[PDB]
Amino acid sequence: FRYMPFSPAGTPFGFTDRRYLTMNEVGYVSTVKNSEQYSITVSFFDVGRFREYHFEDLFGYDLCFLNEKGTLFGQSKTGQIQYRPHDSIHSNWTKIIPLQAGERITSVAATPVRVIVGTSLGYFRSFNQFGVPFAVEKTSPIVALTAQNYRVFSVHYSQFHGLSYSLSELKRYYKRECPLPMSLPNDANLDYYNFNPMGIKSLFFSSYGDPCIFGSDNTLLLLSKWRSPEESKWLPILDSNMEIWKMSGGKETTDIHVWPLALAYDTLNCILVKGKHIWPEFPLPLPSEMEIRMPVFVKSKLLEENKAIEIQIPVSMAAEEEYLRSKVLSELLTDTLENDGEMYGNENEVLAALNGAYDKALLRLFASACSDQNVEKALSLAHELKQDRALTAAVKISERAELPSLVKKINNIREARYE
Amino acid sequence: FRYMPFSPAGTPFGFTDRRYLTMNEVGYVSTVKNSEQYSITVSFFDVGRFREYHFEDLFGYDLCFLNEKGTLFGQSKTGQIQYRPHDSIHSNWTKIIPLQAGERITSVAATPVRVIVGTSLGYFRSFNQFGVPFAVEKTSPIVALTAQNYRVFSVHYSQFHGLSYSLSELKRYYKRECPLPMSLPNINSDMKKDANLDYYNFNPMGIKSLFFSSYGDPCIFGSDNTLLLLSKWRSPEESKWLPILDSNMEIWKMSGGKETTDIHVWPLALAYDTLNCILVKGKHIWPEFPLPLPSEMEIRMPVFVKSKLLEENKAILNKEIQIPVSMAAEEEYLRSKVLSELLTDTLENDGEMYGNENEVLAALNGAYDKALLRLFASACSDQNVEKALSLAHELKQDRALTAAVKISERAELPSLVKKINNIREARYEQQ
Amino acid sequence: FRYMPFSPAGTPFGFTDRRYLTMNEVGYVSTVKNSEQYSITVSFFDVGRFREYHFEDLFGYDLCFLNEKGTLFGQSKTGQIQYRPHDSIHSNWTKIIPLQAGERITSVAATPVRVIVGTSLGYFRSFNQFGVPFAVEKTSPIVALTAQNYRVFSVHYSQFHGLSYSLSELGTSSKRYYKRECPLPMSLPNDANLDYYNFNPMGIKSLFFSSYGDPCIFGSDNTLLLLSKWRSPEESKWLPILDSNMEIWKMSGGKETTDIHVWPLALAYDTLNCILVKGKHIWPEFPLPLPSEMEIRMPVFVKSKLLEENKAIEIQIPVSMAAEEEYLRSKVLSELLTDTLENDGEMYGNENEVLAALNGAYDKALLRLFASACSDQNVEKALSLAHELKQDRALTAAVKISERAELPSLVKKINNIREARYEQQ
Repeated sequence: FRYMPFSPAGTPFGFTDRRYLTMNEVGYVSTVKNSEQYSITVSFFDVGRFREYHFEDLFGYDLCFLNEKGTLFGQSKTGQIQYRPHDSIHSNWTKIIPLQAGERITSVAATPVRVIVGTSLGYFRSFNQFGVPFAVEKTSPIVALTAQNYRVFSVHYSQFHGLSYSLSELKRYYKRECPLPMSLPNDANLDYYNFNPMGIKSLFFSSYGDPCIFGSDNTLLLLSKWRSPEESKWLPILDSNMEIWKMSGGKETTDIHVWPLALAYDTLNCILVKGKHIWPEFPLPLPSEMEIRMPVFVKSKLLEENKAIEIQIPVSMAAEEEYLRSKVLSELLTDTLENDGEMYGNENEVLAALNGAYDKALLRLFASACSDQNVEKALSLAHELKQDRALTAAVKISERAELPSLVKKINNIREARYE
Repeated sequence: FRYMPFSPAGTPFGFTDRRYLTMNEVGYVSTVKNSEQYSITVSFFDVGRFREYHFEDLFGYDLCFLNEKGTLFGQSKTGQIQYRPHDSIHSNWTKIIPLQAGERITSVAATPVRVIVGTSLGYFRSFNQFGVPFAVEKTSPIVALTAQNYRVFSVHYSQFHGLSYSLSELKRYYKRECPLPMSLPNINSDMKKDANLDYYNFNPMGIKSLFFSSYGDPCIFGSDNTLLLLSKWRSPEESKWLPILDSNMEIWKMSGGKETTDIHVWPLALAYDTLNCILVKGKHIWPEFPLPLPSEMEIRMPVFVKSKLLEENKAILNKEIQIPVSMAAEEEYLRSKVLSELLTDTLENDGEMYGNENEVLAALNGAYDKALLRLFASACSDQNVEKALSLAHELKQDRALTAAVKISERAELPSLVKKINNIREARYEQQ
Repeated sequence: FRYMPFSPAGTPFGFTDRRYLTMNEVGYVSTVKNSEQYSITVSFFDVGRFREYHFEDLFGYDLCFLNEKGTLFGQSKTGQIQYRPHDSIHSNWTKIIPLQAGERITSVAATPVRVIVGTSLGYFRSFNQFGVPFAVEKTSPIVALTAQNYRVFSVHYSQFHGLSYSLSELGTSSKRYYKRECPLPMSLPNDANLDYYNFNPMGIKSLFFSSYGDPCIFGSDNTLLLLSKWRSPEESKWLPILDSNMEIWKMSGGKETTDIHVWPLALAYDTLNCILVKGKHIWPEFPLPLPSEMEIRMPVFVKSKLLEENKAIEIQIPVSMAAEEEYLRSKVLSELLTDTLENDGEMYGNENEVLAALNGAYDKALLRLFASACSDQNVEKALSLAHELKQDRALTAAVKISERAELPSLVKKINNIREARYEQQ
């Protein structure tokens, strides 16, 4: 098995002389073949805060990581890394990572306080933002790295360890090489899978500090309850293939692809790649937005319904999605608030609006249940309502449906909830 | 590797037109090929309590789970499931599970409060008993599922994840994809010429069945025909898998020390210390129509050496395999030790469930002390003082310590008597 | 994949008639082909405390474990084990481990209260020191075992489970299970040494607890791994603390030798007790030379850079470059010793002084690094190094170095650290 140098949202050269070293919400880094050298260009999306620049690479950096404070570069074969702070007030530094025969740097990342290097032999080397060595650990061979502030999210693979992930903050490991439930891959894109065998398109922390990964199955995975070792769970919160299928009107397209950049609360910042290649090429299009959706849609049922004719989605199928999505986001946001506090200023209102949408979707499900003479299923749905005003609304729907026992029982719920 | 639809104690079609979808202590579900459709029959062992029924299957359900409240059916390719309550007062419901290209349902299970679906892509979908979605999780590819009340026991396999299991209660995960110490089948040249090859094509993992015991402890039964039980699962750091029944070994002892290849065990459930099963006779290891009457196999710890058992059962006969009391006591001590720990944990956490647990536990701890005393007597009979004293420290009841003293006196070991009395004095004082 | 009987620092027969069953800090056990039987010799390094003895082996023991209380022997095919207490007051006992067809005993170990057996089918069988069966468990196949006092360090492997380890402490009056089959970040192997890799497929040369009770392993990559913070489940980490290949390369003057090899016996604080094997074989042979010593070194050096520096100037290492290794090594050892003291207390009588001297070497290395930072007018990098200083007198010296380097802002900021720490007392 060959360990290849990984960087978030990086693209292959292909048949061109240029490619993207890395991409995210901050910007993107490109390198161009220039004879015996390379031409690196660091670009940003917010031109008001940052100033795009260029320089010549004499080493051939194939590793890169970009944040709001600086840019980190690495050469997987020689072991040379270089950190370049955005503000020239702070000076650049270059270091050489010790490598045994056959050992390659597989992934690098950087925070305002840490610089991290992982190798194919499972060496984990950390530094501060100035290049001072702080630790040298032995882990399962690292294949992917991301970091946000003090949190570090690593992915490991070996034929003797399997596919795992680790999550650490400043040292403390919430997760130590726990199994990672990401799907692995099974053509014009042959160049990509030689470039990224794992098929990890990108990985990152969300805007609220939750670990996310986006693999070859084009599904956004989010780790919930990562603060609770026994309550942790990976959530599929966006099947990008399905949503595109619904956008395109139910046709099997092979010209639209998603390239993940970041997750902002409920919206995936991405690049819509159009063509035969699944990876974006120069020039880079304008960043798009894709709202997350729980994988509760059935393609077959969607085909049955949409025979007469965007794909139209049934109220109950849509109510289930909105119910689950609100439930998921509510738990995450509540955890973030109770542990890390308000971060952007509107969380209490966002959470409030969230619990409202949670109840509306449930009532839609409650109505269909009553509309199907299903008494027991309706009562079960009633118990899942949060606000007392929602239980009140449930009674009104229950009265119109000629279900007296339901009305009593829902009122009995109000009796218990009063206490 | 092909992910195949799994169901507890399910059997393959083979070259016949009928098979069992699933089996347990409640009953068994069979399906028969009927032209372009299937004929499903749900049968029960307690004919007084439940009503056997039939219906025609137009979808081709290859997944099934059976409990005391209802029956769950699943179609691995279309993603269609159907829950059928035993009492017609409660209505049936059918749902279609979202499936990606190539994704198959690999296992389903149901409790009075939960309905669970697992797929080959590692999607884990849970519902209430009425079909209301509660959660959608991503895990390692699921190959087997079982559930009891709010607890869920899943088995996972991938060539990139290995063989693992999870234990959860609804949310909380006592165990998250921890290694599962279960043997996998060995499909070599002899197995490819074997008559039971159809079973391992139908169930690659060789998991014959898995279930929670009557006291709520996770059990699994694989191709090595050994019942495995997860002890101390409530304490994440103290958990351990216990081989509590080598069915190959026990049949070997029943048969008088001979290697039979015509008797096979088909696991249904575990009730305290007794494995509810079907004794299959023939060349096939899976039960066939008509289904024989359920048997009962008592659990035994695998601590015996086949050669040693032969020597002893030869000496006894010239003076089933007969086992010397002192030798058998080692197995009896360990089995009682194991069952006592399990039951004590069950009581302290979940209380009496059937009403007699405290009496069962009392009788259990009694057999525990008796076996220890037999080992203690053998130690004393060999002038092994240190070994005898070590056994004494493992005694539970104070009256057992007293009996140990008499054995020490009859064996004329006075120093032993003093130390054993100091144990009683020390334990008396600690109260 | 073939499971093979493992014992710590055990060697293969090769083309000779003798080999070592196991070697550790206590002594070594050897077996010699004696016609149709074997001649086992149990030897000790402390000839004053223990008594070397011999006996004839009619069973063909290929498994062995030696501690301060007794010697454990095992036959992987018949399943026969025998525990031999060093003090003849306690009688020997022999047991036969139940084995299915093809099942082999893969590893054994012993504590003062337990005798442990692991098999290739993943069976785990324990006994007390007198032969009373205590447990029969099913685990991931155990391939290596070591023990110190009441602590047990196991290694597991299967093609369906991967490479893992477990750490437990079952004492006289307390149970504690620190690690249960967590992933083990050890490297696996990929000729004259062919006899050894058929003898030890995993390539685990040896594994053991350090003299202070920390788990160590030494694999085919000849790098000593040490488990730090193993008492804290969320803080645990494996540390590469000795690349023996790298250190030999530095001893030999930067040349790639293929005739000098390390055979690990134990870890004493900061020193690896080992046998320096010279020749084509990587394993020691009879008769055994005198044990050597190898001081641990953090793998933070680049071969190319070391050569350039030693040409511009054994390999000579610049003070500013060597300080990084010394800083990290002291940092690592300090954390370990601090953990050991707070939990298990003083063990040998000099620990409080060792720790003090350790924190002193820690501060010196930082100050030398701090000087280099000042020497490059790098204020922020220098200030960051200052925050890592322990002693207030070290902060005082840092000010002095900051003054001499004409970095006034640095002097001001470092004083604020001293000021803040003064009130926070």
